[PDB]
Amino acid sequence: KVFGRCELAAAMKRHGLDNYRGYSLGNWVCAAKFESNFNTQATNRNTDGSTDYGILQINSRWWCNDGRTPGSRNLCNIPCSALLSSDITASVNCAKKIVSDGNGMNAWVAWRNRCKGTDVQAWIRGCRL
Ligand SMILES: [Cl-]
Ligand SMILES: [Cl-]
Ligand code: NA
Ligand code: NA
Repeated sequence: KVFGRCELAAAMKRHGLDNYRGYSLGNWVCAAKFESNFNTQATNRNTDGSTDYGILQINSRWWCNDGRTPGSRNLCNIPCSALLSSDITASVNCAKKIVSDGNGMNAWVAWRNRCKGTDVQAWIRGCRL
Protein backbone atom coordinates (compact mmCIF):
# COMPACT_ATOMS: atom_id res chain seq x y z
CA LYS A 1 0.00 0.00 0.00
CA VAL A 2 1.14 3.52 -0.84
CA PHE A 3 -0.19 5.85 1.85
CA GLY A 4 -1.30 9.40 1.52
CA ARG A 5 0.44 11.90 3.74
CA CYS A 6 -2.51 12.63 6.05
CA GLU A 7 -3.71 9.02 5.92
CA LEU A 8 -0.37 7.85 7.29
CA ALA A 9 -0.24 10.61 9.90
CA ALA A 10 -3.64 9.49 11.20
CA ALA A 11 -2.60 5.82 11.26
CA MET A 12 0.62 6.61 13.13
CA LYS A 13 -1.26 8.76 15.66
CA ARG A 14 -3.73 5.96 16.40
CA HIS A 15 -0.81 3.58 16.99
CA GLY A 16 0.72 5.88 19.64
CA LEU A 17 3.65 7.46 17.77
CA ASP A 18 2.78 11.17 18.27
CA ASN A 19 5.36 12.45 20.77
CA TYR A 20 6.63 8.90 21.42
CA ARG A 21 9.95 9.38 23.25
CA GLY A 22 9.49 13.08 22.53
CA TYR A 23 9.30 12.92 18.71
CA SER A 24 6.31 14.79 17.32
CA LEU A 25 4.21 13.19 14.61
CA GLY A 26 5.81 15.25 11.84
CA ASN A 27 9.16 13.55 12.50
CA TRP A 28 7.73 10.09 11.85
CA VAL A 29 5.92 11.19 8.67
CA CYS A 30 9.05 12.90 7.33
CA ALA A 31 11.13 9.79 8.00
CA ALA A 32 8.62 7.53 6.22
CA LYS A 33 8.56 9.86 3.20
CA PHE A 34 12.30 9.73 2.61
CA GLU A 35 12.83 6.13 3.70
CA SER A 36 10.07 4.52 1.62
CA ASN A 37 8.06 7.22 -0.22
CA PHE A 38 5.13 6.01 1.93
CA ASN A 39 5.20 2.52 0.29
CA THR A 40 4.82 -0.40 2.71
CA GLN A 41 6.36 -2.83 0.16
CA ALA A 42 9.71 -1.00 -0.15
CA THR A 43 12.88 -3.11 0.19
CA ASN A 44 16.51 -2.14 -0.27
CA ARG A 45 19.64 -4.27 0.01
CA ASN A 46 22.68 -3.01 1.93
CA THR A 47 26.37 -3.53 1.17
CA ASP A 48 26.86 -5.80 4.18
CA GLY A 49 24.21 -8.26 2.90
CA SER A 50 21.39 -7.08 5.14
CA THR A 51 18.10 -5.73 3.77
CA ASP A 52 15.82 -2.87 4.87
CA TYR A 53 12.05 -3.51 4.94
CA GLY A 54 8.83 -1.54 4.85
CA ILE A 55 7.63 1.97 5.42
CA LEU A 56 10.39 2.71 7.96
CA GLN A 57 13.12 0.59 6.29
CA ILE A 58 13.90 -1.59 9.31
CA ASN A 59 17.11 -3.59 8.87
CA SER A 60 17.52 -7.39 9.03
CA ARG A 61 20.93 -7.33 10.69
CA TRP A 62 19.38 -6.33 14.05
CA TRP A 63 15.59 -6.19 14.05
CA CYS A 64 13.88 -8.91 11.97
CA ASN A 65 14.56 -12.33 10.47
CA ASP A 66 14.65 -12.79 6.68
CA GLY A 67 16.50 -16.12 6.61
CA ARG A 68 19.44 -14.75 4.62
CA THR A 69 21.37 -12.40 6.97
CA PRO A 70 23.95 -14.60 8.73
CA GLY A 71 24.76 -13.76 12.32
CA SER A 72 21.84 -11.38 12.59
CA ARG A 73 19.70 -10.68 15.59
CA ASN A 74 15.92 -10.64 15.49
CA LEU A 75 15.30 -8.14 18.26
CA CYS A 76 11.70 -7.36 17.24
CA ASN A 77 11.00 -11.12 17.04
CA ILE A 78 9.22 -10.99 13.68
CA PRO A 79 9.79 -12.16 10.10
CA CYS A 80 10.88 -9.20 8.00
CA SER A 81 8.01 -9.89 5.58
CA ALA A 82 5.53 -8.88 8.28
CA LEU A 83 6.96 -5.34 7.92
CA LEU A 84 5.65 -5.08 4.36
CA SER A 85 1.95 -5.43 5.23
CA SER A 86 -0.66 -2.76 4.49
CA ASP A 87 -1.30 -2.88 8.27
CA ILE A 88 1.53 -0.84 9.82
CA THR A 89 1.15 -2.29 13.32
CA ALA A 90 4.26 -4.46 13.20
CA SER A 91 6.44 -1.68 11.75
CA VAL A 92 5.25 0.75 14.41
CA ASN A 93 5.78 -1.65 17.32
CA CYS A 94 9.30 -2.43 16.12
CA ALA A 95 10.09 1.26 15.50
CA LYS A 96 9.16 1.93 19.12
CA LYS A 97 11.85 -0.54 20.24
CA ILE A 98 14.43 1.00 17.91
CA VAL A 99 13.84 4.61 18.95
CA SER A 100 14.18 3.59 22.61
CA ASP A 101 17.59 1.90 22.18
CA GLY A 102 19.65 4.99 23.02
CA ASN A 103 20.16 6.90 19.76
CA GLY A 104 16.63 8.19 19.25
CA MET A 105 15.63 8.78 15.64
CA ASN A 106 19.28 9.12 14.55
CA ALA A 107 18.99 5.36 13.87
CA TRP A 108 17.24 6.39 10.61
CA VAL A 109 19.87 7.93 8.33
CA ALA A 110 17.32 9.73 6.17
CA TRP A 111 15.73 11.32 9.24
CA ARG A 112 19.10 12.62 10.37
CA ASN A 113 20.02 13.94 6.94
CA ARG A 114 16.67 15.22 5.65
CA CYS A 115 14.29 15.83 8.59
CA LYS A 116 16.32 16.69 11.69
CA GLY A 117 16.47 20.44 12.20
CA THR A 118 13.79 21.23 9.59
CA ASP A 119 10.19 22.36 9.97
CA VAL A 120 8.74 18.87 10.38
CA GLN A 121 5.29 20.12 11.40
CA ALA A 122 4.81 20.96 7.72
CA TRP A 123 4.39 17.22 7.08
CA ILE A 124 1.10 17.16 9.03
CA ARG A 125 -0.16 20.64 8.07
CA GLY A 126 -3.72 20.58 6.75
CA CYS A 127 -4.50 17.08 8.02
CA ARG A 128 -7.61 16.32 10.05
CA LEU A 129 -6.13 14.81 13.22
CL1 LIG B 1 5.04 17.69 14.23
CL1 LIG C 1 20.31 10.40 3.54
NA1 NA D 1 -4.02 11.43 2.61
NA1 NA E 1 18.08 -10.79 11.47
